Amino acid sequence: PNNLDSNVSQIVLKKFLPGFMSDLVLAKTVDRQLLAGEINSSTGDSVSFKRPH
Amino acid sequence: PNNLDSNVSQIVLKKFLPGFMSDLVLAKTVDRQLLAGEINSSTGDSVSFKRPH
Repeated sequence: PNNLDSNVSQIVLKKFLPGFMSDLVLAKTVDRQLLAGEINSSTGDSVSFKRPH
Repeated sequence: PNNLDSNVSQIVLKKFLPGFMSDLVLAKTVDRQLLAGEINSSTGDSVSFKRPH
């Protein structure tokens, strides 16, 4: 008839479980290089590229 | 006929023109040294000088 429950604490470990996460195909497969750093504070709202002849 | 104007962009150079300006002659000539440093935290918001007898 030993009652030891007050000798110990109730721990919550410092660890997290994995979440649900979307796949992100479209972001990783469209071209990201052309548009990088091209809109800035000299440019204004938008910006344009040249169609080939 | 050629049409070239989507090749180029409408640029605003980084430079400013001159503005107009105005002269400050009253400030220079009124009395300066007599009221200098006189209104401070020990004084509250006003101070006084003596009329002659």
